[PDB]
Formats: sequence, structure tokens, C-alpha cells
Amino acid sequence: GTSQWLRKTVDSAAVILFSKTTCPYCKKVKDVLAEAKIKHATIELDQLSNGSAIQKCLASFSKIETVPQMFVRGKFIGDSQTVLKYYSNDELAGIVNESKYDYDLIVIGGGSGGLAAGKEAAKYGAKTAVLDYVEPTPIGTTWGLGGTCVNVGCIPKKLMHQAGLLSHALEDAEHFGWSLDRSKISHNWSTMVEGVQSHIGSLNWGYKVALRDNQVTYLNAKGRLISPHEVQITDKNQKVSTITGNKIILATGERPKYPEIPGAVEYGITSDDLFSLPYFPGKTLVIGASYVALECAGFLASLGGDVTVMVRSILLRGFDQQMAEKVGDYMENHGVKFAKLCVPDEIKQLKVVDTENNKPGLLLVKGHYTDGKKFEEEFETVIFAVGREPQLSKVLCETVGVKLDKNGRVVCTDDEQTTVSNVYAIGDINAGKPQLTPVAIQAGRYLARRLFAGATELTDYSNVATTVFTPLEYGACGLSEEDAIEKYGDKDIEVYHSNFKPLEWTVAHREDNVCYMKLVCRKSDNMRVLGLHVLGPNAGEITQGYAVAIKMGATKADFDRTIGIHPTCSETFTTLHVTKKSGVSPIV
Amino acid sequence: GTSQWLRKTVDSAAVILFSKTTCPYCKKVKDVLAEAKIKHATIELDQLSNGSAIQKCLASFSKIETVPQMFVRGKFIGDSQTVLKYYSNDELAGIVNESKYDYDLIVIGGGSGGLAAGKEAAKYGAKTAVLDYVEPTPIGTTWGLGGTCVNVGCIPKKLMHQAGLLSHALEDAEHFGWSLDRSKISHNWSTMVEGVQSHIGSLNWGYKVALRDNQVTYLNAKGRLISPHEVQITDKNQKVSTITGNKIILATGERPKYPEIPGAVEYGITSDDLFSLPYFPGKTLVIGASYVALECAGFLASLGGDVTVMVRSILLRGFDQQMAEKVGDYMENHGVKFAKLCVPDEIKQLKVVDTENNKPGLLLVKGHYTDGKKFEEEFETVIFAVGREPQLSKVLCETVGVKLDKNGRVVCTDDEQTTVSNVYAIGDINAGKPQLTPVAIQAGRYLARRLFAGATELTDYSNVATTVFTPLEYGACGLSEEDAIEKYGDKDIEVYHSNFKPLEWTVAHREDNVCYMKLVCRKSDNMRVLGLHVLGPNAGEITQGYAVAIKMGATKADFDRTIGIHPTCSETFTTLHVTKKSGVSPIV
Ligand SMILES: Cc1cc2nc3c(=O)[nH]c(=O)nc-3n(C[C@H](O)[C@H](O)[C@H](O)COP(=O)(O)OP(=O)(O)OC[C@H]3O[C@@H](n4cnc5c(N)ncnc54)[C@H](O)[C@@H]3O)c2cc1C
Ligand SMILES: Cc1cc2nc3c(=O)[nH]c(=O)nc-3n(C[C@H](O)[C@H](O)[C@H](O)COP(=O)(O)OP(=O)(O)OC[C@H]3O[C@@H](n4cnc5c(N)ncnc54)[C@H](O)[C@@H]3O)c2cc1C
Ligand SMILES: c1cc(CNCc2ccc3c(c2)OCO3)ccn1
Ligand SMILES: c1cc(CNCc2ccc3c(c2)OCO3)ccn1
Ligand SMILES: c1cc(CNCc2ccc3c(c2)OCO3)ccn1
Repeated sequence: GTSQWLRKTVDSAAVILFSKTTCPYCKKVKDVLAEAKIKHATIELDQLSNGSAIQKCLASFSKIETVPQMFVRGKFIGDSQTVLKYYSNDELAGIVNESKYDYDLIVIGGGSGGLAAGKEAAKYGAKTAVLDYVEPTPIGTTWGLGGTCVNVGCIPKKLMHQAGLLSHALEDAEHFGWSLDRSKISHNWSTMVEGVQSHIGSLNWGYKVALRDNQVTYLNAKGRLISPHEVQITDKNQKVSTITGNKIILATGERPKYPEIPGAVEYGITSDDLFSLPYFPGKTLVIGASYVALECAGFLASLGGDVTVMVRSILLRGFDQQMAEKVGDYMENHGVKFAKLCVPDEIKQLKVVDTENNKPGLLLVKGHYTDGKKFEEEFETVIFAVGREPQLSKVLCETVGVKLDKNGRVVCTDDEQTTVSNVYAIGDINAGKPQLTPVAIQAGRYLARRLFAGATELTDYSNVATTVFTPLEYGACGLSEEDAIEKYGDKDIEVYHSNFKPLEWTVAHREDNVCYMKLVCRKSDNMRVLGLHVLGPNAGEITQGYAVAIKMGATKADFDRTIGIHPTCSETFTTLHVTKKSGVSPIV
Repeated sequence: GTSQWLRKTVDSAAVILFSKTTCPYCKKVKDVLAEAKIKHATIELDQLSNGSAIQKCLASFSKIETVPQMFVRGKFIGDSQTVLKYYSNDELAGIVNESKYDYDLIVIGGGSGGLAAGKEAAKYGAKTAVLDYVEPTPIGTTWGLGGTCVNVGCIPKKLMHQAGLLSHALEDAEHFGWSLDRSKISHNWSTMVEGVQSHIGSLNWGYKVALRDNQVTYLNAKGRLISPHEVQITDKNQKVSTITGNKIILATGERPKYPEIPGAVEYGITSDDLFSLPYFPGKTLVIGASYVALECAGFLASLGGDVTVMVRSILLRGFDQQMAEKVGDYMENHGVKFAKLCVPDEIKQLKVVDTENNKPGLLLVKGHYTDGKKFEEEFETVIFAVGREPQLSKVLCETVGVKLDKNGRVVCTDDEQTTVSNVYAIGDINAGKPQLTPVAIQAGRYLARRLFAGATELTDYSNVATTVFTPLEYGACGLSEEDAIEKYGDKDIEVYHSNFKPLEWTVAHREDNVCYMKLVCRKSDNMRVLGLHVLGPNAGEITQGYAVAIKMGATKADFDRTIGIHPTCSETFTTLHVTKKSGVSPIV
């Protein structure tokens, strides 16, 4: 038990010192390693519950039972007198650098998960390389280090959402006494994009500086795993070579899907292209109904665009469907048009994109509704948001033996291990896990600590909160109402709900009964909160704190006994009382 | 035991029915009471864990042990056959309205707590009167029903705060691509005040309508308790009379203090006057350093005023002083001037307020610093925010026997009972309680339920979260750092902290390292979170949800295992790791 932990910790740590906080001989060894700039993990046996047993068990490796004991890649190096000997004789540097492989860790993929994993491992003395390459889009778009979120995801999407929110702030300012005239103000797309791209560039740079300062080797090259320990790399000059590593972390993420119809790849774009587009999209069709489709259609409409969303079946498949419909009704009331139960058949080119004068082209989109009627309309831009997929055939040779599921994602144990013992996977390509940046960062940092510092904590993937940044934001944590009922039966489920109006909306003359919130609870388990849902401004700020309480097992009684902060939107969660079964109206 | 709960419930309830959910005779009585428009409390005995025991003790009042049983004001009325006898003989209405007093409940004070208590009591058949009178300010300001929060507190203050925040929204919108020129835009005070006062008017009216629809008698008259059950009321016509009630709730609140110096009452104003002031204050001096003083100085500066705050000793006494200093440094950098370690001696009038042309007057303020030097400067408006106090001599006859503390607040047990067994106190006049609107409302609602519906739940006054709506907002829940160190010792306290920058501030070129958060934790109790603090935008929305987790005993490990929502300010709480003891910098 203890002994199986110790063997696993010793075998995979790069450099590790066993010690106690008081021990002055340990302090002498720590001082030598600091002076020679040798990074290492440290385990202070006196701070651990079973430190006595661990100490006895070290002798199975070193034949000694005292501290300090220093190990390098599974080999006992010595006590303090022996380490000082190697230092004094100029032998320590070569001992700590001796390895069967080029690297202790190779990370394939330089995004949210891979960067976090690599930097954390480097802190404990693991010799680390991170590989990142960005395959250009069909029209040639490419970007720098940091992955999907940084370059073509959460960061530019929320900045453009903020640009759209400011249009309503300009409107609201008149009612609060400011002299501006909202009608004579317009928006400049390219000025926005320049500011967004300047911030993204500061993040690209900041990650390169962070890897340099952690002594991580950064290769801007494409990686391919050809055997358990061998990674083939291809250069920007197409030079091919092979590097070896003890542990491998696959963190290569996903890219957007295109439907298989004429004209889609040639004349449409995806979110990969949208966030650096040199011209305003103009009259735009968004095909799809994911959070990506709706977030992009939302800010384009707030920025003055003529926008249509073409919806195959429902909005936000997989989210609470009452909330999804409230999200769509708000967008439709504020300018977004919807072509419901409709699918595209072909895109035709009427005008080529005008790169010189910085203007879009023109397209004809033909499609059909599910009853067979025809759709035909002209747009300047067509954005496909119909899902994302990994392409692990470009990353992972089939003979390595890494098992994939029917969607092409990696099948992992609860500690991220693949079917190949030294190979792990994190982030969007880990099958069945929520596909979010904070999850990938947590999994990558926690994994690096288990590999190289003897940690045991696992990543907890349950009840992870989300926020959809539509024009009215939607935050959630836990089960949808229909999933709770499916799992426990309608008679065991109580739903408390209420409309509400932000105080900021009163003087602004905004809508009375559009914002909404509900708690979905289990009667037979002391009214446990199974899911929390809120539609309103700053919904992500509102939701985050409640995710700690749900993690801890909060009940309806816990919300009732906590006092609200006034005046806020979030305080409405502390006084809920109208149930859905009562039939009483939730309006204010 | 169970029996002394039953006695108190029966003696105090106005009209109460003991029932079971599966009982068709109970349903016949319920339907008769509903048709007769008779409101009542209901105790469904089959949903209480010891409903069997309660059934037995009912016989001690009624000599029967079956269900249903009706009681009115402590007297057993009858089973199903007897109640239906009274109904068809036209005797029921006379029986349910028989009482020793004019009212089951008299509430003195129509504010946050009083209105909540009165409406909740009326839902259980208690015959309720609510008295409210607003004594005018020295310059004659008055307002309508709803209390300090509604008319001259949280509601107008947060709306003028929002008006000030929108100025930075105007500035930010240029960097996000909008074509306005912030430098050519001005603010109109009187347009703001009209919008703010129109919302307050809709609240005044809403409360009058709510009372009518709950059958609550509203008297706009000044009340005075002269004996345990007798309340003397004075008319708008100065007509005096007496009414009697069984239970009394004191809920009369506080009003601003003035310093005892020449000119203060005559020529200064307070927050009571500010929110309906017909003219812009102009160059303004705010005297004091409480949350009221700083919130007012803050939005006046954001609206373009020339604003000075005179501080006697420190900012935000009783709040975490590291956070108070960060709050004040932000306002000093954004244009509020501070006269530190200073106190006023007299206000001299130079120019009378011009009611005609809607202009302030002009004043000369004389004061001195603690080192002896002198202060002398002219201002158009002087606002005093040097605390608030009750005036219970105006409310309570000394002979009634209600004990007050040395500050003039009412001394209560943990169920709000005074030293006079039928008189209770709630809200700001209850000694030692946090003086907050949601606290008053919960105290009032919970008390009404104990008096008239047999409830037992008490109000929990511990760890109530707060937010100060300064230009950069400050949210808190639990102990300050210095209070935790004093209570437990420096060696048992660990503080995790970090600066942060909102994503929205990047493209707007706002400051890198002014927003800040920390967790104050107890080492020897599994790193329990004792206090949470955050300085940043939307701080009330950020803080609220964590108050539920802190109520449930959150530890640092609970915050670490919960995953963040990205991109948000609040997510920075889920990955804190820099300790104060380590000396590592908290900057980004
Ligand atoms: C439009 C959009 C908006 C989003 N908004 C949010 C949001 O608000 N909040 C949120 O939590 N999540 C959001 N997400 C999800 C978030 O972007 C992902 O969950 C996260 O970025 C995935 O991290 P990752 O490390 O798994 O992969 P990635 O971040 O995609 O990084 C993988 C990297 O590896 C590179 N790579 C691939 N193959 C190779 C190879 N063979 N060799 C070398 N390098 C390779 C890729 O080019 C890429 O740079 C959004 C996603 C999108 C598309
Ligand atoms: C400037 C300011 C800002 C504030 N901001 C906030 C905030 O953001 N959040 C928050 O939670 N709290 C805030 N507060 C505090 C909040 O307003 C109070 O805690 C709350 O109003 C207390 O309610 P109450 O029922 O005890 O008294 P009140 O709301 O003051 O109501 C008592 C009422 O009784 C009346 N009355 C008095 N004597 C008599 C009598 N003899 N007969 C009849 N009627 C009488 C009074 O005139 C008044 O109408 C703020 C306070 C101020 C001054
Ligand atoms: C598909 C794609 C490739 C090209 N990837 C290597 C590469 C090419 C260009 C680069 C780069 C890396 O860094 C900067 O520019 C090879 C084989 N199959
Ligand atoms: C698995 C492992 C064990 C031994 N304790 C592990 C441990 C816990 C916390 C740690 C650590 C190591 O290094 C840094 O923090 C016993 C049974 N099963
Ligand atoms: C006209 C004006 C008002 C405003 N307050 C009147 C008033 C004046 C003095 C009072 C009072 C009430 O109770 C005790 O003394 C209400 C209704 N009608």
C-alpha cells in the first residue's frame, strides 16, 4: 500500500529528495542543489501521516533508513556525505543529467493542457519538451503559441462579446443622464480586431517567455508518436527527426468540422478564421446551434450585423432545454433571425473576396426544411459551427497500441493513463470529459505532480460549472431538469424558480420578466441541489461561487439559511420559494 | 418537550388548523375556510417526524385526538362537524374575528424589516397593522413608504453608482471600436435624479398595493408604545388616539448624525437629502469615512464633480484595513482628494441656496489636523456621513420596561424578544446585529412564522456577506485578516492571495495590478476558510455564491477541487497558491 506508492514515486521522479523540516543535514543537501541550480521534488516525511512507515520502506531501495536520501530517475544517489562528495569533485551535474531518454517528458500540443502540464513538470526537475504546430485553415489562417482558447476561442470570443455589450451600455447611458446620442454612433470592426489581436500577441509572447524561464524546450514542429517512447518531429523546413522521452502527454485538442456539401470548404469559414478576419463579415449566415454558433451570432448582431442562424433541430443540444429556449427567444427579440428545422445543401460563389479593398464576397446558400420546402438566400459570409473533432491519425501511429473510442478520442483511466503505460492524454481529446479550458489546465497540472512529485490527488470531473456568453448570459452547474427527472423520476424532483430584473435595468427601461433562475432538487435526499441555472447579466460571475457549495453537497436549506447581498442579481438564489408543482407564477 | 412547543403555537396563532394530507374531512374544512375568505396556518401532522406525539397532546386542549382540529387565538373551535355547523348558521365569521385586541400584530415602522414581517404574518390569518412616518430632515426632505433602503439608501445609491460606472463604459467603448468621443460628452444631474426618483415612486406604490392585497391596515402615522399592548398614534392632522395589539414589532430604523459644531445642521446635508437634491452638488466636501461616505464621494467624482473627503483617522473602520487602503488608493488615483487625519470646526455660510435658478450656495469650512495645523477651504455642498443612530425615546415610553443598551439599541434574545414578553425588535435597532437590508427581511419573515404558524427556525446572523459599492467594488464574507490573527494567533493563520486583471480591462488599457483577492484560513482546522475578500468589478455578484460554501464550512481544499469558469474574475479563487508567509509576489 504505502510500499506500492513509494516504488511508483521513486521510479518516475526525475530528481527527488526525501527529507524532514528540522533535519540540518537535509538543509545542507538542499543548499547544494539550489546553488548548482538543480531543480527537484522534495517530500518532507514529518509532514505526512505515515512518514514512519515510508522511512522504513526507503531501505528496500537504498539499504539505509535515515534522511536525507536523494534519487535520480529511480536510482539512489546517496546521503549528504555522498552528495557533497560528488559536488566537491564536480561529478554531480553529470549524475543528475544521466538518462536513458532525451527527455523525462514530451508534451505533444502546446495549448491549455499541454502548456500547463509542461511548466508544472519542469518545476520538479523533469527535463521537458513541448511541441506545438498549428495546421493552417483552408484559407490559410494560422496563429501562435497557446492553443484554441488563447487564439481562436474563449479569449477573442469574450472580448468581442464585451464589444457587443458596450452597445447596450451606450443606450443605457442616456437614461442615466449622459448627453451622448446612441443613434449617431457606429462600430469599426477592424479597430476591434486590431485590439483583440494585440492582446492575443501578448499572450503568445508571454507563453514563450514562461517556457524559457522554466527551462522547457519549445519546438515549433509537428509531433507523431511512432512507438511508446519515440516521437517523430517535422520542422518548418520539413526536416524529419526522432526524439525520445520517458513519459508522453498527448494534448493536441480539436479543430472545426465542415459538412460534406459543395462549396463549404471553398467559400465558407469557421470560428478559426473569424477572430482575425480583416473585413467585417457583413450579412452573415451561421450554420449550427452549438454554444459557438450562438455566441458568434450574438455579438455580430450587437455590432450591427444582419445575422441568421440555421438550426437543424434544437438549440444547445445537451443543455437544459427550457434554458436554451429562453436564450434563443432573447436573441430573436434583439435582432437575430432563425431558420428553424433547416439544413444546407450547397454554397455557390457570386463574388470573390476583395482582399485589396478589404471587403467580403457574396454567396448563394440553398437548403431545405424538414418538411421538404426549399431555402434559398444570399449572404456575404457563411460561418460553419457544426462541431469539432480530433484528428489523432495525424498524431498517433496505429501500431503504438493507444486505444480510441468510436469518435476518435482517447480512452483513459481516471488518472489520465492510456492503454500504453507511459502515455497519458489530457484536454479535449480525453474521451467523455468536459471540454473546457479550466478542466484541461487542472488535469495537466495534477498529472505532472503525480508523475514527478509523488502526489496522489486526482482531477474531479463532476459538476463542473459552465457559462454560455450569449447576449443574455447563461450559467449552469449540475444536472438539467430533464436529466434529473430521467434519473430519479418526476415525483422525487422539486424545482424552485423565479424571474428577476437587474436593478441596473430599471432606469434603463429594459425588460421586466426575461431574466430567470431555478434550483433543481432531490426530495428524498434532504432536498439536495442537483442543478443550478441562471439567465442574466454576469451569469458566470454569479454561478462560480455556488459551484463550491454544490461540490460540498449543498441542499435547499443551505441556500435558505445563507443571507443575500443587496442589491445584486445573485441574491435571488437565497430567497427562492415558488415551486413548479405549485403552478404559482414565477413572475415578479 | 413536544408539548411545550404545541402550547406556544396554539396560544400565539391567530387561526390554525391541524390536518393530514390524506384526510377528506380536513379537505372539507379547508374548502369552507377558503370560501369564507378565512386565512389560516396549517400544520400537516403526517409530514412531521413526531406528528404522532403532537396528535396526543392536542387532546390536552380539545379532549379529542383525531384530525382536523381548528383553533382561534388559543381556543379550540371544533372538529369537522362543528366548524360546518357554525358556517351554515352564519356564526363562523364572528368566532374567527373575536379578539381581546384590535390587532394580532402591530408593526411600528414601514421599512425593510417591518413590511416583510407584516406581510408574512398576514398570510397566516393574523390581523395586522403597519405604521410608518418619515420625520423630515432639517431642510424639510421627506419621502414615501418603504424605509431607508428603498428611498435614501441601497436603491438610489446603487443606481447613481451605475451612472458613474457608465462613464468608464463610454471611455472603454472607443478601444473596442465604437466611434464616440468621450471628451465631448457631459452629464445632467437632474435627468438622473428624475429617473431615480421615478423608480423609487414605483416602489412606494408597489408596497401600498402589496399591503392592500394582504388585508394589512396601513396607517401613515407616528407610533409610540405606551404600555405592553397599547400604541398611541398621531395623525397627519395631529389627531391622537390609541390602538391595541397582541404582539408588537419595533422596526423603526435609524437616521444620520450631525457633528455638534456651528453651522452643521443649518448649512450641511446628509445622504437623506442627496438622493433627491434638485441641483448638482458642485464642488463637494464629504465629512466622514464610512461606507456611505466613500460610496457617495465615489459616484460624485465619476459624474464629474470636484470632491474631497475629510478623514478623522482611518477608512472603513471595522473592515479589513489592507482592503480599505486598496479601496481608498483606487479612488485617490481616479480623482477623489483626501484630507487625512482632519476634523471640522465650523461651517460658515457665504451664499444661500438658490431655489429659483436651481443652484447650490457657497460655504466656508474651517477645521484642523491632529498635528495642530489648520484647514480652510470653500465648498458648494458639505455632506455629513459620520454615522447613524436610533431615537427610541420618540418611540418607546420609559415606563414600558424595554431594555436598551448604551448606544440606544434594543437588547434582544436570539429570537428577537425584548425584555417585555410580547414585544420584539428587528432590523437596525436590534443591538449587536449586522445592519443590512436582507438581514432585516429574513429576521422579520422568520419571526412572523414563529409567532403565527408554529415555525421554529431562527435567523442566523453569522458570516453575513457584504459589498461596498465604491468605484472599484469590495466584497467580503467572514473575518478580516487582523481579526483572525487576533482570535487564533499569527502562527495558526495562512493567507492565500493574488492580484488579477479582468479580461475586459485588457483591450481598454486599464491597470494591471489593482484588483486583488485573498482567503484567510485556519491551519489547525483543515485550512478552514475564515474570511474571503475581493476588490474588483461586480464584487457583489462574485462574493454571493461563496457565502453558501462558507456557511457550510468550506476549506481551502474545497476551493481547490472545484473547477473554474473561464473567462471570469471569480475563477481566480479556484487556483490560489501564493501564501503571504512565503513572501512571493502576488502580481500577475
Ligand atoms: C470558439 C470557441 C470558444 C470557446 N470558449 C470557451 C470558453 O469561454 N470557456 C472554456 O472553458 N472553454 C472554451 N472553449 C473550449 C476550449 O478552447 C478548449 O476546451 C481547450 O482550448 C482545449 O484545450 P486542449 O489543451 O485540449 O487543446 P488546444 O487548446 O486546442 O491545444 C492543442 C494544440 O496542439 C496543437 N497540435 C495539434 N496536433 C499537433 C501535433 N501533431 N503536433 C504538435 N502540435 C499539435 C494544436 O494546433 C493546438 O495548438 C472554446 C472553444 C472554442 C472553439
Ligand atoms: C446611504 C445608505 C446606503 C445603504 N446601502 C445598503 C446596501 O447597499 N445594502 C444593504 O444591505 N443595506 C444598505 N443600507 C442599510 C439599510 O438601508 C438598512 O439596514 C435597512 O433599511 C434597515 O431596515 P429597518 O427596517 O431596520 O429600518 P428602515 O428601513 O430605516 O425603516 C424604518 C422605518 O420606520 C419609520 N419610523 C421611525 N420611527 C417611527 C415611528 N415612531 N412611527 C412610525 N414609523 C416610524 C422610519 O421613518 C422608516 O421609514 C444602507 C443605508 C444607508 C443609509
Ligand atoms: C502535414 C503537415 C506538415 C507540416 N508541419 C511541420 C511544420 C510546417 C510548417 C511550419 C512549422 C512546422 O512550424 C512553422 O511553420 C508535415 C506533414 N504533414
Ligand atoms: C497511495 C499513496 C499513499 C502514500 N501517501 C501519498 C501522498 C499524499 C500526499 C502527498 C504526497 C504523497 O506527496 C506530496 O503530497 C498511501 C496509499 N495510497
Ligand atoms: C398628506 C401628506 C402626507 C405626508 N405625511 C403627513 C404627515 C405629517 C405629520 C405627521 C404624520 C403624517 O403622521 C404624524 O405626524 C401623507 C398624507 N397626506
